[PDB]
Amino acid sequence: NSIIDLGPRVQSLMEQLATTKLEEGVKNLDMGSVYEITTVMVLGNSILGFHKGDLVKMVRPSVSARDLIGVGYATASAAVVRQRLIEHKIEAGAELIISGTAGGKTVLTNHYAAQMCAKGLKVAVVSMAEAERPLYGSVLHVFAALHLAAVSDVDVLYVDSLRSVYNELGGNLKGVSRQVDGMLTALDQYARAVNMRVVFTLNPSDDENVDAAVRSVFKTASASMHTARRIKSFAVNGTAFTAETEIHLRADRSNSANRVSGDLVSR
Amino acid sequence: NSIIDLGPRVQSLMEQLATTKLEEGVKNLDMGSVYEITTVMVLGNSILGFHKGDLVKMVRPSVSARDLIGVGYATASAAVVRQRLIEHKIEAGAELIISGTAGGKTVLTNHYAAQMCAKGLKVAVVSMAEAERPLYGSVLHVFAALHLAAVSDVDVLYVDSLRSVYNELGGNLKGVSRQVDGMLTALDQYARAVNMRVVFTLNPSDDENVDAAVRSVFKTASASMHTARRIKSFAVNGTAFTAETEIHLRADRSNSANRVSGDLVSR
Amino acid sequence: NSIIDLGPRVQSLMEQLATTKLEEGVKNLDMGSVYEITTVMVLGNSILGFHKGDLVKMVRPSVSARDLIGVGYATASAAVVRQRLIEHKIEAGAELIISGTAGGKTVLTNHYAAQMCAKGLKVAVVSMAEAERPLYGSVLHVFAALHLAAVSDVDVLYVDSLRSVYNELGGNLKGVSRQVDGMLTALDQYARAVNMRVVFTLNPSDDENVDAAVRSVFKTASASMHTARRIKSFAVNGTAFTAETEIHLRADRSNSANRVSGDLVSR
Amino acid sequence: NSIIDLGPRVQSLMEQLATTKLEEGVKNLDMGSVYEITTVMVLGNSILGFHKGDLVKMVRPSVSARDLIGVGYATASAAVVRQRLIEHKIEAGAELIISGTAGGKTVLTNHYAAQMCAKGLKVAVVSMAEAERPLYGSVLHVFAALHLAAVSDVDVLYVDSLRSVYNELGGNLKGVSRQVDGMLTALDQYARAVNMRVVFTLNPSDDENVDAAVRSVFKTASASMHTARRIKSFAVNGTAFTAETEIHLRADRSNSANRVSGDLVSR
Amino acid sequence: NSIIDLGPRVQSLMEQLATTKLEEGVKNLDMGSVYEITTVMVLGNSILGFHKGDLVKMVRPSVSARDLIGVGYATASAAVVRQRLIEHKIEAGAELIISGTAGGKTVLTNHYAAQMCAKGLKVAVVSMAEAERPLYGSVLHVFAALHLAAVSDVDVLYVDSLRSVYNELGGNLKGVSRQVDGMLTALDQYARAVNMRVVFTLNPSDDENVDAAVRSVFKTASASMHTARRIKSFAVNGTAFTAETEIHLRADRSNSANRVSGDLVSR
Amino acid sequence: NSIIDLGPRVQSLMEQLATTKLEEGVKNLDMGSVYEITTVMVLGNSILGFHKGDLVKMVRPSVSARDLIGVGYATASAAVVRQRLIEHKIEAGAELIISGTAGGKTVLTNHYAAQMCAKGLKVAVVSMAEAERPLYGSVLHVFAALHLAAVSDVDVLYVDSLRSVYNELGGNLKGVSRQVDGMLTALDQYARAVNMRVVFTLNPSDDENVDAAVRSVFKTASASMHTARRIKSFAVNGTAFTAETEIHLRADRSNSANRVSGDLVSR
Repeated sequence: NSIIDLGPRVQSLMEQLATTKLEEGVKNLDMGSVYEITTVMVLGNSILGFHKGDLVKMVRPSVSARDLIGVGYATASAAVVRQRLIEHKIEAGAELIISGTAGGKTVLTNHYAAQMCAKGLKVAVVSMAEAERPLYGSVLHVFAALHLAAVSDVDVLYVDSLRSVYNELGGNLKGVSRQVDGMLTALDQYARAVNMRVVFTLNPSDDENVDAAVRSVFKTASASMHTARRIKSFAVNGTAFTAETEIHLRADRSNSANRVSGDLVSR
Repeated sequence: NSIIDLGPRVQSLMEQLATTKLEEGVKNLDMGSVYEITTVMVLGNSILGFHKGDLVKMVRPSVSARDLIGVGYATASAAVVRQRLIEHKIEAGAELIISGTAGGKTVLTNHYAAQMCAKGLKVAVVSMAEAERPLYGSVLHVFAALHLAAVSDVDVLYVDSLRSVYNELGGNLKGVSRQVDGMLTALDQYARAVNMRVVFTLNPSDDENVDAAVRSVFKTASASMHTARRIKSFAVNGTAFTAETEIHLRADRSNSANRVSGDLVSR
Repeated sequence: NSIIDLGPRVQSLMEQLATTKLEEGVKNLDMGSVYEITTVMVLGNSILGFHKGDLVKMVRPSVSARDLIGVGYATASAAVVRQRLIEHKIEAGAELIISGTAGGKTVLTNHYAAQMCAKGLKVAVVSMAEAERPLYGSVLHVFAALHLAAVSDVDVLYVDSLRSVYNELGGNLKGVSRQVDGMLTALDQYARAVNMRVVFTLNPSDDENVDAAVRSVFKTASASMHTARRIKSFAVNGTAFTAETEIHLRADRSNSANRVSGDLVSR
Repeated sequence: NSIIDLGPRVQSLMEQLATTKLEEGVKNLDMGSVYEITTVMVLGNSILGFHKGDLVKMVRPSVSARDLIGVGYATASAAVVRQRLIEHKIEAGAELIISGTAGGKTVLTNHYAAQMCAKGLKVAVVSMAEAERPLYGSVLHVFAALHLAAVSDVDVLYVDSLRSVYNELGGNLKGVSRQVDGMLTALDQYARAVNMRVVFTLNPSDDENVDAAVRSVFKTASASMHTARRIKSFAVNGTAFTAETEIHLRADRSNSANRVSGDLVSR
Repeated sequence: NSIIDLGPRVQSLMEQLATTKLEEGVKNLDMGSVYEITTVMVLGNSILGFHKGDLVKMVRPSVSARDLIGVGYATASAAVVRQRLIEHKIEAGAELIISGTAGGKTVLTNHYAAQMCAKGLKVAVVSMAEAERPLYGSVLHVFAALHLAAVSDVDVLYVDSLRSVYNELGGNLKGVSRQVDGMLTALDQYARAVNMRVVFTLNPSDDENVDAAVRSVFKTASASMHTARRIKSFAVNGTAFTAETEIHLRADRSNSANRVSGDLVSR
Repeated sequence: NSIIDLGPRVQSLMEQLATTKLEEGVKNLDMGSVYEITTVMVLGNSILGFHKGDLVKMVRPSVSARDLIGVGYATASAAVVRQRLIEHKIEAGAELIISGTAGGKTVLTNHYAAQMCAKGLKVAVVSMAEAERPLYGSVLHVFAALHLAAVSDVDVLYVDSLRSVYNELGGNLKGVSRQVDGMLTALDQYARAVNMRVVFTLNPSDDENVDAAVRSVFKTASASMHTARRIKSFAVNGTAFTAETEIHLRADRSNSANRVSGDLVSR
């Protein structure tokens, strides 16, 4: 068992999606057939639909897709079940790992990814909106990665990070918090509909007050997502790391301190 | 007797409304035939009309719909009368439940909805613009929910919340208060025309000064709507709640303090 | 003799004007044939003309209607004379009733309207841009109400209020005062051309400094219109009211204090 | 001999110019044939030309008229000479009468117009951008007045006022002073080309600091125009007036104080 | 020998360029055939090319002209050599004469132009963006004048002034300094390519802090152009003038004080 | 061996790219055939592709190129390997030379370019966004130069400077840092894909706080690029220079002080 990098698959799909006629649709793709899922997202005022593993079609409705849908959603077949999540007692939904001046969000993601892979889960990782990463990290890249993972034999998906999406929704401008709330709620709703555990990461480094943005996004994520994790402290001792974290679980409303340490895992 | 959740019906209608030709119209719908009501709303510069339970058509008039209509209205036959509202002495119109840092607007909504259901009224609830809720809560979702309840056998409708509409009208930007006034008035005028009691909720949590926004929206709602209720204090004691509230009744201009307590009712 | 509510007639005309082809014109209307009047108004860069009681047509001129006309005017045959205004010695032109934190502009309007009706004048009232009022109060609604009254047997018309028009012209933003001046002058010019007495009301409640906006609009109205009335104080004693007012008469340039009291008249 | 009011002639021309096909041209007009003059003006990015007394045509050039022309000019035959200006030793060019909080610009205009009429000159007056005046006072209204006076037997033209043009050019916003400079230079250049004396008036009453705007526009007009006159003080004693004025003559660069008094002349 | 005024030639070319089909081109012009030069400039997102003395054509490229070219340039055969500049040891390039509150930029320009004319050079002057000057002074007028002087037997060109271009590039707004830098570099690059000495003048009189704008434009011009001259002091004694100036020479990086006096030369 | 100036080749390509039909493509170019590389960039919402040495075609996809790609990339055959970089142990990737008030970025670039040329590498230099340089320095000019150097026999490329790109991405406005991050990452990713060493230079001289902009861009470049070099001090002693520099190496995370001195090398 090993961790799958979904990055190149998103990159090749984006090349195929660079058509002048997406309204006609792009057929004969091989996105995946393990699960029957339909991903419907809003791009501007238009709707972009990912139908199973074969079709991707854009529609321009008479009324804006913003008024119609808002952000996006998933519809799954009644047969869709990720058995390995049940066996290892991992609940479907989205999780957020947020950090500020302390950092260590990528180090923690790699730690949790390797931990799940060692446990027996089929783990996928997609790197975006960060240095040394080819994917820019737009809302399209997030929904394309979510869909590619959903229709595939992927139990846990790691999206590192939402930096570009946060910027796209005006997060670095201080109407803004509503759009971030909407995105976070849609991502948790998606991971539930698709029966997958999605872990998203964010470091609002482009913001004026980085730690104040962390505190507000953490409060938002605490209500909108299954799990919200804030890195308070982070330090590296050669090949090992240690991080002082604050975790919120929506289920029991609890806010507890958790110390997480381990070795540096490469990606 | 039980409370009806209109959310899934709004969601299915939005899927049907995702057409490239809304100018041609979407026929053979089954929105309801209890009351002959036509809902006319403005979407940008265009008009969206909900004709009885069968048709939904968009028109793009030569002059902007903003200059023509403004927000939206309802037209009905002289036979549109809700007998249960007369029997239980409940006046038609819109009501607002507003809260700030105290919260408890959803808990109060569920309390009043269960109270009306126990009284013998046909109660419908629609959830939107909040965490864990599928509906985004756009102006379209509010008018679609209003129309579905209007043409159906619904005496009282609860819309929780107007958070997205408030944001859409620039409420979180500080010309703004005029658009909020216009919406609130149109919502009361609608409920009177349709002869239904509609209860709207709002928590301006996306605003910079949340409690200052509550005080100004409460003053606006006091004139624009039949009743305006402000939650001053709210606390939960296990399975029970207690809320210190301020209520304004437009009929006698009175502003009185009201203590409301009960058990936590799920949705 | 009784007061005519022009509101429903404006509402039905707006429904007929919701066409995709206003350039072709909307014929066979029955707006009125007592006086041969043509109302020309500017809507954006386009011209909207109300020809007698039969036609309403939109033209999109090569040069903007803003440069061509500005706001709007009325053209009438030499036979347009309202005999009842001569008999009761009432001069044609527009008058403004402005109030701030004191309020009572609607109460004063109803008082003066009932006073004119009792005198023997054919009085019409149009309610817009206010709570419990179906008409939004756009510039179109103002010009439609003016035209409907002008072509009919109406001696005095009351427009309560100009709140939406004031907002539309950027009055609540602080180039703005020029557009308000232009509107006020056009309305006085219209009433004189049409030989009708028109009484407009305004409460800049959407403004940051409401009483400072009242003082500046009152100074503008003092030059732009026949009469300008400012409510300084207003109080209700059961079924009776009393208001301390400041009135400006353009004819003698005089600014005098006037106490006006009476009973509460419903609309 | 009497003063001509050009206002109604500008108003009727604007009605004729309200065509959907100004690119095709509006022929068979009777603007005037005393002098062969062509007026070229810029309206947005388009060019509007007034050819003698017969044609008015709009052209939409490939490059913006702002880059091509800027504001506007006049072309005339070598025979354009106003003999009465030579006989009474009056030089061609534009003159500005500016006032602030002191007022009296209209009273002074009427005083100078009556003085020129009594001298033996053919005087024309156009009232615009002010209370009790039908013309809005756009750049179109100014150029149409200039052209009607130029092609006709008019020695001196009084334009009261440039309030709307000043506002149109962003004068009440504080790039702005360049557009005001450009207009003032174009108006003096026009009057010289057409061999007519044109007197313009301005009161920047829509400006935040009215007297500071007067001081800067007066400094600009001192260089851009033949003469610039600033009203420092103004008072009315029954039927008589007295004004303390500051006049700048471009010819000798001199800035001198001038006391002007007389009787109130109606328009 | 005498100084040539290029103003009327630029004015007549602009009249010929007022076509609806500049994409087709304006042929059979007689701009000049002394030197084979092509002037390419950017107008918005479009390209305007002046080909030798015969053609002027506009192209609308698929990608913006801003990304493609930036400002504008000149292409010429190496046979473009102005022998009189070699004989009188004058280097090709652009020169800036900048003044603030002191003034005297026009007086200095006329002084230097008469000095060069007396030396034996073919001198041309173009007056724009100033009072009593028909040319508005847009970027088009600057490039048209440069091209008309470049293809003709002109050794030294004087462009008084760049006031409108400075305003057009947002110079009077405080991204702005980059556009001014780009223009100044393109103008020096042009003069070098065309092998002509061009002297530009500027007085940022439309700026809030005129002398602070002079200091920053002088620093920019010191790097961007061959020579930058700042008028520190200026006074007129009847028919004579004296100016205290600061000159920067790019060649030796030196910044020295220079006193320049002479008689007032008319234009 | 000598240094190649790619500037004129970029200039000629831009002239060929000034077509109205870039969607049809511009064929039969001779950009280079040493390496099979395709450069894909985003221009607004459109995609501009440089296919090997023959084609350049623009596509306007249904969804924005911003959501699809973001900035731009390079695709190459497995045979794309620059043997001289292996022989001289030089790693592929982008490097940044940043300076503020100290200057000397061009002097250092010329020093390093001559040093690499003397070593035996095929060195190319492209001058843009600076005084005395014909290329404006847009994102198009950067990618055109990148592609032209990529498909050719060029081991090391010097791009002096990114001043215009920094301005284009809103770098001089204080959402901005995300776009600068994205560009810097894309350029490093490009250089790695194309297997070339690219050295970029930047002096944020158009910024309000130049040295504060240097400190933040240096921190960004430290993560986004292979190497980041900051000029702390710089002085010229006749024909020799000396610069106190701070260098960051991404490989070992180290931040060390480096003194670099040499002779002034012309370009």
